[PDB]
Amino acid sequence: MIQRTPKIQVYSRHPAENGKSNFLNCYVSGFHPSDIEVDLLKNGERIEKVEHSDLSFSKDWSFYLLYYTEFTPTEKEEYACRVNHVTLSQPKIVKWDRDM
Repeated sequence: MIQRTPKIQVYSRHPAENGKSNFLNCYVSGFHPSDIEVDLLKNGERIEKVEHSDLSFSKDWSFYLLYYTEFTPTEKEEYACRVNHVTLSQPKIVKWDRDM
């Protein structure tokens, strides 16, 4: 058996073909087992509609998840990603730095 804690990155991207659009991204990388729970948060509340959830693996024991959706952030709002995994005794919350 092997288990590996996910690395978690939270960042925003504008698709170059539609630059007014903005996407909040949680990239959860290098984890095993693949069982996982991932949410985007707005002011601490789960965002129910997340339009993209893309799972892959490299080696049979290394999984990657890109969890992302369109958003419209204001300077006062706080966004984050919350991850639950067997390796994480408490849910891990990684805040969006709004300059990322």
